[PDB]
Amino acid sequence: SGPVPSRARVYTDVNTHRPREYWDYESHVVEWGNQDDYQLVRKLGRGKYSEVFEAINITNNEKVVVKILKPVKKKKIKREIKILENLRGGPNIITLADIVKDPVSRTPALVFEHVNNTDFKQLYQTLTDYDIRFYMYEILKALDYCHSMGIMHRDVKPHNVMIDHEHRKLRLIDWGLAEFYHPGQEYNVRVASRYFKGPELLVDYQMYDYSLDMWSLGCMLASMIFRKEPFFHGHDNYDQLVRIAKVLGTEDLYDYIDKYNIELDPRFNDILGRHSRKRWERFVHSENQHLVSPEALDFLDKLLRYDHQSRLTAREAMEHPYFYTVVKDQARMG
Ligand SMILES: Nc1ncnc2c1ncn2[C@@H]1O[C@H](COP(=O)(O)OP(=O)(O)NP(=O)(O)O)[C@@H](O)[C@H]1O
Ligand SMILES: [Mg+2]
Ligand SMILES: [Mg+2]
Repeated sequence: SGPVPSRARVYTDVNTHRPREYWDYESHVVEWGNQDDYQLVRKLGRGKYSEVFEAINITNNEKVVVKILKPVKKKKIKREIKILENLRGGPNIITLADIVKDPVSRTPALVFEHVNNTDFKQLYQTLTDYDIRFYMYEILKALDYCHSMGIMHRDVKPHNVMIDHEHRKLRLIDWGLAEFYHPGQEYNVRVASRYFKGPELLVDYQMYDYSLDMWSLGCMLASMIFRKEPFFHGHDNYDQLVRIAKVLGTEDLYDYIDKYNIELDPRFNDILGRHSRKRWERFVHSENQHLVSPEALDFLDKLLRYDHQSRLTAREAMEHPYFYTVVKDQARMG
């Protein structure tokens, strides 16, 4: 028994049909900006390989964000930078504004546009139905774009989407788990926040593709419209799968594993239990129903599918009726 291989059903050969230089972020030598253009104002936080600061560009007094990076692999730094430069100018993609190295210690930093994003509280109490379609659409543009440019984000979640609500401004950020898609390649399933990990990662199927981001996006949509964050709340990776099977049900779980000849850690077998597929309706209540509509559920239903080959692509999703009034507004004359 070997597992059945898989390929992206869209954008499969984007990197195949581009010069090596496009995807070979190791060959890339780096051209460095000037670290003395930037003053740190305040630490915004520490992640696994970095700390992020709010800063000011001193030559022009603009706020920027500076992500200072570990002695990490030089590979990780170069990957993020290459992906960042390849995608710059793309819609709702965060602009890498500059790259700087401390010339003595040689420790790298990335300098990003600043986004004055609304507190992930306060949005919660004010987003309307129209707001969600709109922002879901803007996310889809970024995700179609990067997918078309051969890149999986691999860390789609609400904290990696910056929204400046007073400006109706959205940016997809943290490109540090992001990677080039090459068909047939096996990837690390250690990616994405737990709550946004697709089933393919939870069953340790390594040949996955852009569809992963559409799962994570689905989880986001669910949490926005049901106002439950996160929507699937497992307490570890094992328990994450179970949270999924509890809603989508075990029958399609096992048909999925069956189809790819996947075979599970036997422990999973005892804790998975047996679960009916639930109706989306079950999660709709008085407090969330103004954000719910049948097109919203039909839309969500087509994101949250066990089978990665079955999920809506980014561009199909932008085609869905759910976005009718959004696209209608965005025939923009300018
Ligand atoms: N462009 C930006 N504008 C404003 N705030 C930002 C920006 N980028 C990051 N932040 C803040 O800093 C946090 C972390 O940014 P991120 O790029 O995800 O760091 P990371 O450590 O690489 N990711 P993770 O590994 O998930 O912790 C965000 O949740 C924001 O509060
Ligand atoms: Mg992040
Ligand atoms: Mg990260």
